Amino acid sequence: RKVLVLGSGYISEPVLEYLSRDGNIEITVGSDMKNQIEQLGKKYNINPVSMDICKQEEKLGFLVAKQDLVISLLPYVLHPLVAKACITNKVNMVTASYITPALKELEKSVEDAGITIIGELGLDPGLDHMLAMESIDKAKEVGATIESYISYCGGLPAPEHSNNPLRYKFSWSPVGVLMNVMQSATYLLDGKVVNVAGGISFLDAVTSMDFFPGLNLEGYPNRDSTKYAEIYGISSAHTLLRGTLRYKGYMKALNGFVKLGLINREALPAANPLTWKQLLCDLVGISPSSEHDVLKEAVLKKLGGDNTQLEAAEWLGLLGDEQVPQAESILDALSKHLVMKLSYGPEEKDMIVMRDSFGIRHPSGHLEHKTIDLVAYGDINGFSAMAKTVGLPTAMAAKMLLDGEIGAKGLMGPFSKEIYGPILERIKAEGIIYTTQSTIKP
Amino acid sequence: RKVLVLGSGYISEPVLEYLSRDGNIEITVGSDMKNQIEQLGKKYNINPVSMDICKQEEKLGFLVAKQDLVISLLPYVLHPLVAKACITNKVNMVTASYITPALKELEKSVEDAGITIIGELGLDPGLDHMLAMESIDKAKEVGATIESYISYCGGLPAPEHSNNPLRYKFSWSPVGVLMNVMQSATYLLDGKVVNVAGGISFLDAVTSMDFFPGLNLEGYPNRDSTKYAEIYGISSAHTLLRGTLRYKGYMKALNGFVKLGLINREALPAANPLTWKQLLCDLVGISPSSEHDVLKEAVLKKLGGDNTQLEAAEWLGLLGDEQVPQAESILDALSKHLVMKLSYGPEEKDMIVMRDSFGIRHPSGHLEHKTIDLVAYGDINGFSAMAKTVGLPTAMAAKMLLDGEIGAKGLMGPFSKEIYGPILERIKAEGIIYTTQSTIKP
Repeated sequence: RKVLVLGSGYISEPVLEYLSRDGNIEITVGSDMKNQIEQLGKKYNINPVSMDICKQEEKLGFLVAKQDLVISLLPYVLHPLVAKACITNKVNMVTASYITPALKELEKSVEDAGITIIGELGLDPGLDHMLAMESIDKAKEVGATIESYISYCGGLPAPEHSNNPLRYKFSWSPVGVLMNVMQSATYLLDGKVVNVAGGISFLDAVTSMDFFPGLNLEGYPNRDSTKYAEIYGISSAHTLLRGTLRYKGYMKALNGFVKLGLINREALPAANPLTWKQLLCDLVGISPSSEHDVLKEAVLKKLGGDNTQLEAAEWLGLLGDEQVPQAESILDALSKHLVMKLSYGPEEKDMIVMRDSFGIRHPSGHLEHKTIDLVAYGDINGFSAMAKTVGLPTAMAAKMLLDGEIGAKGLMGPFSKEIYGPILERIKAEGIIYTTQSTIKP
Repeated sequence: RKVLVLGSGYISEPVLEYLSRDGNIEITVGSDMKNQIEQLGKKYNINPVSMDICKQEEKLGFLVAKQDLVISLLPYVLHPLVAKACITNKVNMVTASYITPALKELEKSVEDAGITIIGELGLDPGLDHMLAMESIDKAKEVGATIESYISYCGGLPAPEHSNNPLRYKFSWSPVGVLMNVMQSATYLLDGKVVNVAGGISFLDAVTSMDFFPGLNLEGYPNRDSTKYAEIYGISSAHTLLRGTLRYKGYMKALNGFVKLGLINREALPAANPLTWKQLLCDLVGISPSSEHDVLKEAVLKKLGGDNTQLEAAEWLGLLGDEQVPQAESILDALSKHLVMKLSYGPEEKDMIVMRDSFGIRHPSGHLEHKTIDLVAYGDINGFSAMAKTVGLPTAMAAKMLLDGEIGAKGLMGPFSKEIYGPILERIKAEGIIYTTQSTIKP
């Protein structure tokens, strides 16, 4: 009846809410942010502690030893430090993020210590693993094999808040999503490995997504889908694809930012402070002059007469006299500015959409086409759909370890029926429902 | 502390829920349906009564006299019978429907009796009156006049349940909505009166609605918009238009039903019972024969090679061996069949969308363009968005009469600030929020 929550950020609130329901558990919180933990301590009954992880490893060892379990909501680079302290004191751990190559090396030490460390919980990774292995295990129960697996996913505003140039509102820092456009995408399709080129030409891979006629969606592939054959155990499959969902026009607007030279890690140009109008003059080539002058230069740079991309920049105030926020690069300067202009208000709803699609070959010979829809909306006077889908799987898994339901030991994901079965059933009560459909056509 | 709710239908549940919160009020229910009032009596504490209105007018007079207020949730043709009983016994009334020409004749008798009768509450009519007069009164507070008023509105499935040929699910009987396609539409636009022809050519008036880029909507005008100049007191306006919202493809599918000859009140054709395949053979002209034969005849009748309309009929089972439900006409037979195929399940969400747009001329000379968005989703384990928007205004208005907030007397709508102000503020807490925006551009 004692837990440590390392991290006082976005995901912490729904985790603290779920754990402090019965009343028996005693929650401790450790963080860098002094302002966050005070505001967080007002809402929920917790023991506040202030500490850095990589500098104050001495007190972490003593603090972890007092607890029954340790929940890590920190950046994924810092998990080996938290994992090392857990194996020494013989305490269980749960994580809401990737099991990195660095964390994988400890697996021998974690098994010898005789403790449980559950990684890759949340939305992605997390629910995508659980929904996949539910259907795959159901197929293997009747001797069937997987031929295809297509999975698109996506967090975005509720339709009523989609009227802006990007059709988007940022939950956290845009640096991650903006840099994904420059990266490559790899997947398997009808036997052949397909490579997609990132950067300026990545817009060519964007396709229309019409499974909901009322919802105007687009889609494109993720970083890597070929690694999931080994993870789920479906190397017999001829198709393996994972994608992302957005409203139509999103990627064309980001394509406009790539043309102008805003998506890079070069430093900002050096009496009077720098403005956005002045920054775009430097990028195009002209001197800091009139607003109508740089307008003619900007539209010339943005392909032909692409007024849509020009008006998108004009709307955000990129051809304007506002001050550029201080940052270590041009990309970071844009990211801070987008958080200012396109963030969620107090009463505005977010939304999660997910679409799985399986091609199952039964031993009879026929082909089953199975599809799963998961949809969830944010609450007005409550938690967001993104906060719930990332927070609740990690929180539910922690309660299962304390109550003693998960018997397995070592380092692992949520791939076993012991883990995913109980979690998928409990998220229905929290307002995360998923429907299933199935048809046959050899 | 005593109320009679005449009607045990769709709207009754949220009305009974709202009124029985404090506990002081005693609710009585009168209805034709014996099964409904038993099931309704299980959930909420009520006094059940069974009676017909036009046959048992004797007991209605005695029953109404016992109460402080009478809520009528019956068909609008029966309001003069309920109104006549109210004026005799000197009791207040509220209605969730139109104030008809028949009910308007009693206005002299209602004023002499010295009681309040509030009509035209709900969604439409109801909230449309309240949202209109809120903005119009705010304009007249600063000496401004109304030049334009455009109002589109619409109840429909949540985007995730829009994957069917009509992109729709019916809350009640389709007879009303199907017959609106055959009727005309009239409105004012830039000084000139516009008439729109109903029936086969009504599809030409359908336009794209792009105020939410994420939501794929279409729109078309309502029956009559010219009567609203006198109601709101905006005869100076050069534009008056009210429309309906649907997902794209809805009206093209209904256009297909008009071509085949399904939208009419002719009787059904007369050992073996009638099937849908046999009915479409009679309508096209051929004899009851093979399925592929009538398929070639049906596509020939549906304009050129319109496979979309053909597949829509095939999906619903109109070229199939299912039995036709018993009804007094072909339109009624279709309506019953659509309720069977396209109704809401237990866990499926509905949705309400509304969009007002004002052109306000200030005495300075400038033009203010004001817009109001109202959006609401149905609850999973609760009431639908349609049930809430129709039920709660009538229920809230009833509580204001009992508590003694509405001082005005006679027959009236919800046009006064005394009525609409308190209701618009209280619906926010129930999950019906509306945002406002305003810009200037002479």
